[PDB]
Amino acid sequence: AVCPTGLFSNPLCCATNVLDLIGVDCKTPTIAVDTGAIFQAHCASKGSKPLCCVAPVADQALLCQKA
Amino acid sequence: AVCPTGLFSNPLCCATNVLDLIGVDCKTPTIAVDTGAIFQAHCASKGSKPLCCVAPVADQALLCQKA
Ligand SMILES: CCCCCCCS[C@@H]1O[C@H](CO)[C@@H](O)[C@H](O)[C@H]1O
Repeated sequence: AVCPTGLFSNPLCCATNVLDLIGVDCKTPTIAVDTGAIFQAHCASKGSKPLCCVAPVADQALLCQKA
Repeated sequence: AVCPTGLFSNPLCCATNVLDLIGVDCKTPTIAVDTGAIFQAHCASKGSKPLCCVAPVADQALLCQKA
């Protein structure tokens, strides 16, 4: 997968990050993200970072880890 | 690598985990853990899980993410 299983299992595209534990301005991908390269490329095309977060939906500030 | 870069970049072998945010009874690897398979096997040989943690030191309870 592109994220580990467990709490931090949801791939999101986030505008930025804080201390590799929080994602800021996070949105769900608009494609299936089958590989890490594709996840990174998809988010990058929107200016965002590919993070693995605790929720599968968009929000302004989330617990997220680096992919 | 076996851990992302950033704050949670330190591979440790931890006896257990809590909420994919805490590693419990963590120790540094005693061999080089240069691939995910080697990391997993090494930690498993001590009954432990391969976690990516915020410090490169043995510690009983610290911030760690799933690899
Ligand atoms: C938002 C929390 C960010 C976590 C940073 C962990 C860096 S690891 C460890 O953390 C100790 C506190 O538990 C600090 O006293 C010590 O200086 C630091 O090296």
